[PDB]
Order: sequence, then C-alpha cells, then structure tokens
Amino acid sequence: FMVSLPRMVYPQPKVLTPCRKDVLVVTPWLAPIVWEGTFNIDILNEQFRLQNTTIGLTVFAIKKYVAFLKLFLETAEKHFMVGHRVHYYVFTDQPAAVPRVTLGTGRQLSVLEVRAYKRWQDVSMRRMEMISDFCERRFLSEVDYLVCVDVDMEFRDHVGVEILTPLFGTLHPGFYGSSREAFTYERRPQSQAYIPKDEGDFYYMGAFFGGSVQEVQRLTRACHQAMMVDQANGIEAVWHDESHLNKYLLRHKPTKVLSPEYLWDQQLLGWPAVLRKLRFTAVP
Repeated sequence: FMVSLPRMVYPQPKVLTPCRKDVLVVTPWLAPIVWEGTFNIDILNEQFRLQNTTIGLTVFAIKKYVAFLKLFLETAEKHFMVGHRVHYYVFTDQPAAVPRVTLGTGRQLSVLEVRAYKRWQDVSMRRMEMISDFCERRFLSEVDYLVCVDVDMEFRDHVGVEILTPLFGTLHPGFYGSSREAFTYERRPQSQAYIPKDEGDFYYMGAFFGGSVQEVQRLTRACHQAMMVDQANGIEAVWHDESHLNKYLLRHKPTKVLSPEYLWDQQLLGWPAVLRKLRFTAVP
C-alpha cells in the first residue's frame, strides 16, 4: 500500500515542451530511458522513501581487482542512493583485502567469500551463478532491488532511485549511436546468445544492470543456464555474460533503460554534448 505524497512545490511539467529533444527518452515498449532532465528527483525520492526502499549493490573484486574497491566504495558513498537504505555485497577471493570504508547511516556492507573454481569456464559463469544460485534467499530477505556493477569504476555524480524498476539495462557507451547490424551481439547460431542481424533494440553493457530481486534472479538464472548449455556445446559467447545479458533483454524487455550517463569511459569517449552528466565512469 502506498500512502499519499505530501504537498510539493516544483515546476509544472508542460505537455507542449519535451524535457529532451536531442535523445529518445522512451522505448517502443514504453519503458523510460533515463537521461538528465527527464526526472524530478524530489518526486522520486519521496515515492521511494515512502516505501522504505532498500537497494542491494553487488560487486565482484577478484585477484588484482580488489585494488579498485576503495575508490568504488568511497565514491558510492558520495553518490549512490544517498538517503536510502543500501546494502553492499562485495564478492571477493580476498576478504582481508577489502578496505575499511566509512559508511553513512542506514548503509551496510557484507563481504562474501568466493568460491573455488580453478577453470576459466566457471570463472566466466561465476557472477550469474552467484547472484542466482547461492545468494537467492539472502537477497529476497534483505533488499527490494539489486544493482549489479563492475568494480573498476567510480561514481562522479548522482546515481539514485530514478534507476529503480522491475528490470533495467544500461546503454553501452561505445554503441548507443550504432545500428543493430554493427552491434557485437553473439552471431553464431550454435550459441544460446545468438541474435540475428535483423534483431535487437540496443546493445546493453554487462557492467550495470539490475531490477527487483525477483527479476534479477530470473535474469541471472536464465543467463547462467544458457552459459552452461554453451559450455556443454563447446562454445563461448563473444562477450561472455554480456552476450547472454543482451539475449535476455531482447526477449524480456527492460522496464527502464539507463542512458550512457550511467556507464561511461571518458578516456576512450570524451564528453559528448548529449551527456549532461557523467555519473559512473571507468577508472583510467
């Protein structure tokens, strides 16, 4: 049950003026594409706080990548869901190497040790398997939404409840202006991740997806199962779990799509006019 919003004073939305005219802000299946200027964060914060929303953030930091945790977590504290309840789940092979990061009130961190796996096949499948096969009951009990991101990143600007929805993917920064035939989908019909040249909405990046716990578990389960089939058939998708994520999101449309504000590499791609903010960026 959702209680009434309080009285709020904010600028009136005007029907005969778009928020953005330079970009697509809704997909053909009526999912918002989230760009700066499309949302009033005050309204959204109210809506999500009134539900006492808890967001889980999963991040894998394996081998040398543990070195990225400090900046990842410190910047998440500055920019990720501030004001809301947040539970970080750090999956790592080196629990002792996790930095001691000071957290704001209402935010917690759990260190989850993984796992075994001395063959690259299981490593490739590790993340999808971990989210769907091992942490299933815990996530359902502890958080409302799950967000799955890469560690070799930093937050530079607001990443907040505007992204929350049953299921979201993020436009890959390298390909948002590309035609579908150019997308690096898996193109071999022998792979479960196969997408023909005449199919595809967007190319989504494996580095930032999420949704409700239930929808994320469905996605990660399906991707893990598809990857197991490929392994049995002696094939590895061109971009690993990202290829499978793309197949899943073609066949199960996301209910929001994040713009490349949410996943950017400034060293590689600069700062285009279409990006008013660079929110979450690759570490050079």
